Amino acid sequence: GILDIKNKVSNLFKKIKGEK
Repeated sequence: GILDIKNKVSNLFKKIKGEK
Protein backbone atom coordinates (compact mmCIF):
# COMPACT_ATOMS: atom_id res chain seq x y z
CA GLY A 1 0.00 0.00 0.00
CA ILE A 2 1.01 3.61 -0.59
CA LEU A 3 -1.03 6.15 1.42
CA ASP A 4 -1.69 2.94 3.26
CA ILE A 5 0.93 3.54 5.88
CA LYS A 6 -0.34 7.09 6.30
CA ASN A 7 -3.90 5.85 6.71
CA LYS A 8 -2.76 3.32 9.20
CA VAL A 9 -1.18 5.88 11.46
CA SER A 10 -4.21 8.03 10.84
CA ASN A 11 -5.98 5.31 12.72
CA LEU A 12 -3.37 5.07 15.43
CA PHE A 13 -3.78 8.79 15.81
CA LYS A 14 -7.33 8.66 17.02
CA LYS A 15 -6.57 5.62 19.17
CA ILE A 16 -3.52 7.09 20.91
CA LYS A 17 -5.37 10.36 21.41
CA GLY A 18 -8.61 8.68 22.46
CA GLU A 19 -6.96 6.53 25.08
CA LYS A 20 -5.14 8.89 27.29
